[PDB]
Amino acid sequence: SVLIGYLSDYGYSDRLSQAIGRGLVKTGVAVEMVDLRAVDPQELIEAVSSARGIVLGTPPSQPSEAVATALSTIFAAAHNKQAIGLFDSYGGDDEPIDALLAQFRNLGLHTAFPPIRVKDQPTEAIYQQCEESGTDLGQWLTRAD
Repeated sequence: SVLIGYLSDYGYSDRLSQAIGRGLVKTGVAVEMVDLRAVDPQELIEAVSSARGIVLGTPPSQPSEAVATALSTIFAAAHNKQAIGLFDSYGGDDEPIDALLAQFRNLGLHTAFPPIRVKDQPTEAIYQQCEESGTDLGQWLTRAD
């Protein structure tokens, strides 16, 4: 399955993450959504290790205690047999896509789709790209089985 993690009400995370999620479920992949601001670390761990793919919205530079712990827990559990889909949440002071991408590739992950770079208010175009990215990731998984 694919785990989609993001911050509730941070930038356009809910909306971009939902658009990617919509693309993903249409292909028949089971999507597991998690709110980094409040999810339980213990389950997050199991959720990540069994995930065939991980989709993460960019988290702000100075993340809080819960989300830094959540973030660290994903990195700690992510491994080399899975894909990473990154999308810019367009929040306030958030971590650059490139930085996260480096971390994941070093753990041995490949990209689930091209990073979704949003540098302005997400338009319908951007949401279509999120949906298409979810669809593509889904079909890539539906075929690798």
